[PDB]
Amino acid sequence: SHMALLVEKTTSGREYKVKDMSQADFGRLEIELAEVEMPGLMASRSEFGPSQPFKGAKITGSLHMTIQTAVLIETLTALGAEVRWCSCNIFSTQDHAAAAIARDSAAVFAWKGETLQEYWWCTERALDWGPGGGPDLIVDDGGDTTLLIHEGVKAEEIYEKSGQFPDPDSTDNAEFKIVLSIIKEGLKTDPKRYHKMKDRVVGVSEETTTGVKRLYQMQANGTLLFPAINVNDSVTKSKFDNLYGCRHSLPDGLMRATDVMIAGKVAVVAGYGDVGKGCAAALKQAGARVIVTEIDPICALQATMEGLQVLTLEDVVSEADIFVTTTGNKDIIMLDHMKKMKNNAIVCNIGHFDNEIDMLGLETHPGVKRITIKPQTDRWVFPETNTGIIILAEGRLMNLGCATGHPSFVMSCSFTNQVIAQLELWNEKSSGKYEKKVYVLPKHLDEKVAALHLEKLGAKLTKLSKDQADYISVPVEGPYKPFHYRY
Amino acid sequence: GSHMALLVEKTTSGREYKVKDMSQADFGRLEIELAEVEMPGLMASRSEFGPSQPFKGAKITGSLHMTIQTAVLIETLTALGAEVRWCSCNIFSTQDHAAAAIARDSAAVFAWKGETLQEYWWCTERALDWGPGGGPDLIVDDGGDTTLLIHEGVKAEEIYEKSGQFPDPDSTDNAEFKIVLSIIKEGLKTDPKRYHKMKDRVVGVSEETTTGVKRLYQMQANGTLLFPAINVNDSVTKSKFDNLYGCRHSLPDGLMRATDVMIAGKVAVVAGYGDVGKGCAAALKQAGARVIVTEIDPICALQATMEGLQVLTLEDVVSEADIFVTTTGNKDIIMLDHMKKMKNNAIVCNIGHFDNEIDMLGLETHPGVKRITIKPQTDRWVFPETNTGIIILAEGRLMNLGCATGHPSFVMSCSFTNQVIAQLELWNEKSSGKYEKKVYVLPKHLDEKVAALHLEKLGAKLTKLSKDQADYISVPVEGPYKPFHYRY
Amino acid sequence: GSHMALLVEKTTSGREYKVKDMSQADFGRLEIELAEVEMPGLMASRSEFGPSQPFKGAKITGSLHMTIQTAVLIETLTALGAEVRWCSCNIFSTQDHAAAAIARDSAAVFAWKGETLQEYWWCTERALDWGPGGGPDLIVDDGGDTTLLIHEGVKAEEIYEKSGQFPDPDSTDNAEFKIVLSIIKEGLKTDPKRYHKMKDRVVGVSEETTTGVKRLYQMQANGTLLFPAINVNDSVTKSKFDNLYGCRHSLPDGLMRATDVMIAGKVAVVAGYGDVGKGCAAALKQAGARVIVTEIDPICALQATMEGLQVLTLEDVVSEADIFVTTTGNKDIIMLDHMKKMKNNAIVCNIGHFDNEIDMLGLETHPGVKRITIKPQTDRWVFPETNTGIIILAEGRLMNLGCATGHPSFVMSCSFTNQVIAQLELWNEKSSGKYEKKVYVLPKHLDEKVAALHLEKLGAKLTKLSKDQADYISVPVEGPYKPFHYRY
Amino acid sequence: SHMALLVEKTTSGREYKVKDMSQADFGRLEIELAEVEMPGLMASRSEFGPSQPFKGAKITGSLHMTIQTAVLIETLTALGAEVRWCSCNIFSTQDHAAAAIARDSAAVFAWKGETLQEYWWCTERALDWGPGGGPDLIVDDGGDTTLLIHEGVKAEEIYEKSGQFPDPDSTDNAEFKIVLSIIKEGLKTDPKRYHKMKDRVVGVSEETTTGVKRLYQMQANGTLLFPAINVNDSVTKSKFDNLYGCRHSLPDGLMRATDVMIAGKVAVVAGYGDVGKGCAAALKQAGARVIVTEIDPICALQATMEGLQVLTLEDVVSEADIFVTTTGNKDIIMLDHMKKMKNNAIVCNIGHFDNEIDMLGLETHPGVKRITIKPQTDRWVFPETNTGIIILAEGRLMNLGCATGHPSFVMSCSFTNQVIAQLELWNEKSSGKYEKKVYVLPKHLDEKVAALHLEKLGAKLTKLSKDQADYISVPVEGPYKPFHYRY
Ligand SMILES: NC(=O)c1ccc[n+]([C@@H]2O[C@H](COP(=O)([O-])OP(=O)(O)OC[C@H]3O[C@@H](n4cnc5c(N)ncnc54)[C@H](O)[C@@H]3O)[C@@H](O)[C@H]2O)c1
Ligand SMILES: NC(=O)c1ccc[n+]([C@@H]2O[C@H](COP(=O)([O-])OP(=O)(O)OC[C@H]3O[C@@H](n4cnc5c(N)ncnc54)[C@H](O)[C@@H]3O)[C@@H](O)[C@H]2O)c1
Ligand code: NA
Ligand code: NA
Ligand code: NA
Ligand code: NA
Repeated sequence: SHMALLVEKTTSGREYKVKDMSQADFGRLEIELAEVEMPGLMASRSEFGPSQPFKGAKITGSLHMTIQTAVLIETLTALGAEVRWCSCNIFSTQDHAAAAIARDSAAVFAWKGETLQEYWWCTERALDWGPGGGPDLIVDDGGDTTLLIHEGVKAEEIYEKSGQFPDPDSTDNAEFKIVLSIIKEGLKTDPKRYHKMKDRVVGVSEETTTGVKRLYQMQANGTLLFPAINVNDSVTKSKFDNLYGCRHSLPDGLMRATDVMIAGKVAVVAGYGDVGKGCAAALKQAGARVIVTEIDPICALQATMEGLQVLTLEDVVSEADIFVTTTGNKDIIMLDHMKKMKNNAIVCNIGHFDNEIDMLGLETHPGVKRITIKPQTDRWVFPETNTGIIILAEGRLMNLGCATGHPSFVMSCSFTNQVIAQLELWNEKSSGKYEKKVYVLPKHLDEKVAALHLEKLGAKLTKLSKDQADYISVPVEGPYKPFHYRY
Repeated sequence: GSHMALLVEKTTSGREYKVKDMSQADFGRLEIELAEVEMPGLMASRSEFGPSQPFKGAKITGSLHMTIQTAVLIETLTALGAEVRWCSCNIFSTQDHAAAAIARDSAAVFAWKGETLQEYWWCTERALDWGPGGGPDLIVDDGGDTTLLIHEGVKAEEIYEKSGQFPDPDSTDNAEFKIVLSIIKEGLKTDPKRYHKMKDRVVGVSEETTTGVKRLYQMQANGTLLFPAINVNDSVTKSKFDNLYGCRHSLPDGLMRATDVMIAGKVAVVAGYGDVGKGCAAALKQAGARVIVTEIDPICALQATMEGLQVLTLEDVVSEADIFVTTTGNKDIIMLDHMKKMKNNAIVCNIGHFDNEIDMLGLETHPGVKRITIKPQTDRWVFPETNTGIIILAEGRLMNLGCATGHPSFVMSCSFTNQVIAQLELWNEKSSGKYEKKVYVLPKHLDEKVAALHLEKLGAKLTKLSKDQADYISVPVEGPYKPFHYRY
Repeated sequence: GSHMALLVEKTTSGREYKVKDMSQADFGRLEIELAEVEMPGLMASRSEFGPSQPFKGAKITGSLHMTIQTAVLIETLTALGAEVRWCSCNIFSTQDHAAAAIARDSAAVFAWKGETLQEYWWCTERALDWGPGGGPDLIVDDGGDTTLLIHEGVKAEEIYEKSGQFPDPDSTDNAEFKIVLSIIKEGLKTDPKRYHKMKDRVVGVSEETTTGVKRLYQMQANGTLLFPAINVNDSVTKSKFDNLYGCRHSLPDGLMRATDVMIAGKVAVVAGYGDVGKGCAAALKQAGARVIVTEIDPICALQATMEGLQVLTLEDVVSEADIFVTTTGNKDIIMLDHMKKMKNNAIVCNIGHFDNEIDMLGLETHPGVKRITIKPQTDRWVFPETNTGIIILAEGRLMNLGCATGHPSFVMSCSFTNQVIAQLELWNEKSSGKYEKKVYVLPKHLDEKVAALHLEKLGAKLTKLSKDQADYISVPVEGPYKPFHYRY
Repeated sequence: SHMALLVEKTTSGREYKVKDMSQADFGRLEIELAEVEMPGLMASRSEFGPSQPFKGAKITGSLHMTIQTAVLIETLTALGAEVRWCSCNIFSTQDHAAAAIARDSAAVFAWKGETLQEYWWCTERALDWGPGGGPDLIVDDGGDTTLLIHEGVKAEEIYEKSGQFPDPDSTDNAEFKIVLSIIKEGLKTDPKRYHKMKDRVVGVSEETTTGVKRLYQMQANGTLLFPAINVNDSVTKSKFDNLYGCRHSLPDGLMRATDVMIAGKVAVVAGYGDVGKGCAAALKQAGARVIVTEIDPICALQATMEGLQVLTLEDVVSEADIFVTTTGNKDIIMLDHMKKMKNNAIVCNIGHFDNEIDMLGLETHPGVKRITIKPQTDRWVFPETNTGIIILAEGRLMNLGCATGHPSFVMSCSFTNQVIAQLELWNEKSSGKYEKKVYVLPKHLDEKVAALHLEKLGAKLTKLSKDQADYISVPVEGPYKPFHYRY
């Protein structure tokens, strides 16, 4: 890397670190377009702008630094917030979005193609509100910022007693060694950094399935330090972004990274949850023959109902042309599988982290060679066979890494939920309404998010008469469905 | 009694029935034997539970539509030891050959295709009336009419106990409810504590469908619900399969049998976009129609638009569309005023509930209108103003069951394995604590079991989590695999 | 003659017929009246050409399947002045109510659902035999059996003229051809120059389907074709609509009526991927089956793969698949050897041609096999080796027409407006030059007219080229719009 | 432009002009991938390599200078040809493909973002075989090289008699003024350039519908100077490339250029021929509600059968979000239409030239303003309304201009037909088999193209028995369909 890990500042004194500030004008042009595609965000600015509900608030966000996220940030700032941000993936930043935000609106520490050390430095920077303290609020995607704070508190409690430091030797996970080393270094400067932080944090709102999994784990073990709102599981997030967003951005990533024809191919989708449903839909609708793997018999049965074959990976590894992992689990596509794939099979992950595909096993395979075709398209050649596979985005989120992730309209659904969650936490900061638990937004607000997006599309809703509303036992104004309704 | 009185017949062994034609039993058996192969969950239930006879001594009254699929369910209950009496929950949904085979071989059945409402309610009363040994212990219901009769019967019996007063159909202007009050009145002459006994003995009801479950929550909210209920509809393996994929199959089947109309190239309106509407819209669009959805729920409307469907109000499209399908579970969707604007030979049907999604009452009384029956369950109503018609299917009642055969066996095996599980759970807790006078759903592990029992038939090969992987996603190797509030 | 002799009946006015049940005429009329609305091309043909009576004096024999759709075609021919006699070209395809309404109201008809082959050929002979005034002038054929009878009849008459020898069914081992030779033999006793007269007078034949057109080219190549032929199948508005979208409709309809099987979740094999196979595969995949295609043509195979369908040989999939559909127009696609490998209750059907895509002969003679009829046109053949069955639809004959109602009216209006146009063209050139003893297709401007006549019904609004735009793409404003070899 | 219109030369003396030669290594990496996706081309190299059928031949091609075309060029050269090339569109060149070819294989005059003067200069250069003469063979796409030769001959015949030059004032078409001026300049150096050329040209093979239209016009008016093979109308070209290729590359162009969500939108496809069918399929399968316009009642009826609404443009102009022209005709989307479109409606052309969309009217609208978002995405703002539209690739082919055009696999079908057509013309150069008319390849070769692509996809063909072949009256080895079969 040529990056020097020293913050820069705007003329006004606001910190940042981005690839290229000269891209700000281009960022602004695309943000202007995105705004039109994001009516829920823009409506939120109109509704809440006058009252400046986030005046005086300090918000840290660790969410992919895209054009979409720029619109979200500029909604928080339109509402009065001061904001610091980082990306939650080393390849997901759109550098022009980051530049525009750094120039005009918020402190940003993000660039496309970070190293893992840089990633974690940016995370620290986004949390670093200086001696006065902060953040008041956190917007998280995947849970890494939340993780750092919780791990930090734990380390601080040990250090305070015995003077023991985290030891990277205690983990075999190369990235978690980084984390432990950063926590150690922080103890050596301020051994109560995270204590002070957690005592000020009003809450976190979490974007994605994997992050929410991490939250429920912390709830269950009594370690969660502050309230959390699960944004993922709003209906208007999970059943839109995860599904329709990947239906858009999976083929976009494939096409940009490889230009491969999807029609006529065999594609394997590991998992058939919301993401796998959307990926399988895209591949099928592009003319691929899609094979699904699953552990959940209900999801497997759904896939069969949709005309998809359900097999185990071992039955199709030498046949398939394209492999997509969507599971949120580890150890889906191992080195042993990769070695059996046809020459130039495309292997990618749209789920989580770097461990759905066995990138560790690949990189450490004796005699393997990596040929970079272009950024985020790598061909790995095996010495036994002298054939190769194509790995996208080093096994990290392929849609954001190889293309631009989901489009604005669907991200407006997700991010209107984020605004609503942040407003709820902040408005209730002094009320005691929320405990140190995980909450979801109520149905009437989930419905409001949908309703805010109808006019853009020309969708005309019918109004119940009072008689009709009574007949199905709902209010005229909703909510319209029972608590456990699945849509 | 009356020349035209409805009277039960009896098999050689004395078991009561009333069906269209007992000579259709052999045909019924032939199609049941095919259905069994298509219903692995039910057959697996027979293999697993048959030897232990878990329903020994239990009496079950059911009202699931008297189809070939229901026949396999009935014969699973009897394989498990139950004694069964049955009726259909719709006047047009019985498959007469299914009813005959069951009547001959397995259970008392009071059902035929083309009942009147008077006949319908008589059949329901008969399915309930077990004679001096009492019963039922268990109820399987679809839409809640059996449950309603019991609750209304208790109320009438209370009044009778206090004052000796009988119900009086003159007290209501609801044509159907007049029939119900009449049934109860005449029933007090034979056994004025029928329903009180029943509600001391009934263990619970398991309810098939969305509208029936609405009715159960209304009774729970008002404190009138008399016994526990399991909401089978809201198992994932019911709602997300039957309501969705079932209708995807049976909607076009009903249209094609009733009318033979080409769906391709048409404009079709689907009112509602819940599970049934989603499946109907899918079928229509799959077949080459251009589908327009109406909705009241902004989430469902946004879903439709994501799927490439136009969302409008009915008024916007009523003069243009060729096919109209109501899926709402609500009233007053397609009114006479709408019908008067429709083109010649627009097809109008209901796959949701009852007879009131389409304004059949308003149609009946429209001045100068003429109903011309094309064939059973296809009727062309001619508007005098224009000398044009609309084609109403199944008199505005469930078109899939009324004009075709309803859902296919495989998906009904999913629904009905949930029914068997529900029945077993209610009975196995007959003397327990676990179920109060409230509505319950089956637990996720059993929902997953239902799906798992259907995979082999389709050749679907499931992956097994390693222990390490199961821990990584915080689930047990054996499931359940998803959080409580997962939506699939 | 024989106790069981087939004898014609006569209407009050003396017109001959033989149908299942004349009492079904009113029902037939009701459904014809609905079909008319769905068949704008035919109704427009009546409006345009009715007053000029272009078929005055013409006698037309037809064999298009005797459906409600065909009824609208017949009544278009009669509206234009023709006298008509008709039979069905399949033993299972007649809709008896359609046949009765036509027999009552419009034309001599010899057709019922469930004919024997002996009855089939008798009906064909009757549709041809006009009595002393002679006829037909024109033939409408589907599959070529009527055309074949005439050609075989001429040959027999030649032999008879030369030597007085009659055909002898002993001369052939082909069971069906024995029947044909018998018909001709007995026909020489009544009119030994029937077919010679016919082939001096017949103006031409218009042929509906791919296999019939194959037969016509074989006769043209060998120099035996006796009169002009118009290949209606290969109008774009026939092949690319009926064969494709028609089957997309009528394949699933046949499956659902015959078996009620859930298509979703199954594996379905479609043998062939021409127009019919494309439409069948589309329906199956639309319905949620996983479709595997077999093909001999690499172009068609590549098309299937582009559409996300697996292409394999039958042998690769015979033990796994749930549904098999032959679409080829070829012989010996699904042999007994294949059938013996199929799973219990695999469904096996033919939508292509004749009775020889599936090896029904081999099935019949398989040692120990047992045919169990479930209901008409659904038969379960039980293999003794495994005590498992296969479900054969319509005895291996066209399953869509045999198990359901064939294509719907709208798409048949496209096909049948081409038939009317073909008939008009042959007749209007009755004394001309234009048509020799060869196969012709209709010109593109008429193909376009057929489509144009169907747009209004669907609300499709066509753009008009400016003069400048028409010149830019080198077409006339009024069309034709595409080059001769355009494939659509 | 910063381009200097002077040829460069390789070390070996071969001429070229490309954007950036340093991109050759990257070009080569992607060509290596494409080869695997192009089995028909690679099989052609294996079959015909030994015999070197194009040894001694000089081939000019004017076909989009993509990675796909690079594989085609390198098949011609593997077979012995010496090659000169240009792109047939100002935005379709992939600069890394051009560089690799310029370095390794053939003279290339092509770059992404040419001006029209540069485009025509490159065309001249690709035809310029120096004093020895050439080309022997032409590969054309859209007919511009063919046009230049025919117009040139005509001008030469006039000039030879009266000394009259072409006069650009005789056309109001800005681009045809360029052409006439280049012909005039050429008369002033060699007044028999095109005569000599045409007397040596063995034939042309033409890629696309519009080009074939131009050929049939020249046939019909007796002006066609040499044999032509219509490659477009091979079944394995028209019903694959035009259909499935656009089903891939239309959404790719939209997504790269705009990142707009297609799902939930209304999209208008003008035309429903092969290209419009493929575009409508893509849009529908992505979740857009597609409205088709058509002049051909058969095509309109097909669209209705597929569940698409057929209307005139005027009925939907203010509703639709995305407009795609596929017609090969002019004056589809006029200025008057554009002025009625909603803010940020996307307008693009995947058919031909620059006149499906009224780019002239737009550019000359008083007070209009153009804002370039990024190359090939332009927002035009109207003064009456102060709202804008988004024009892709300046109204030129959007798939090639905004993305990378069709993928390799389908282009292997098209380009195997091109190889076969060139081999036919060249092998028959001295035989008199071909007249000055337009031919199509025979069915057995069309079938061979398909068959060459089956193994890649795992498609297993059934073999007819002799009895079966007889039954349907075809040979065991084909061809399998009648002459007029439409597939
Ligand atoms: N890249 C993006 O833009 C994007 C969008 C949304 C969510 N996500 C991420 O995608 C992942 C999936 O999210 P989701 O909402 O679909 O979750 P989900 O829980 O709905 O679906 C995951 C599915 O994977 C299955 N599965 C688990 N282990 C498996 C294994 N070993 N083999 C096969 N199947 C297995 C599960 O049964 C489940 O159905 C999460 O990591 C989430 O954070 C990414
Ligand atoms: N960009 C690409 O990669 C690509 C791929 C193949 C072909 N092409 C080009 O695409 C264009 C279309 O090719 P095609 O093969 O589909 O041609 P086609 O002739 O099959 O289809 C064009 C259609 O446009 C219709 N049409 C003509 N004028 C119209 C008007 N005013 N309004 C509406 N419809 C109108 C015609 O009726 C016709 O059906 C041609 O210019 C061709 O060269 C481009
Ligand atoms: Na994006
Ligand atoms: Na059914
Ligand atoms: Na029909
Ligand atoms: Na490309």
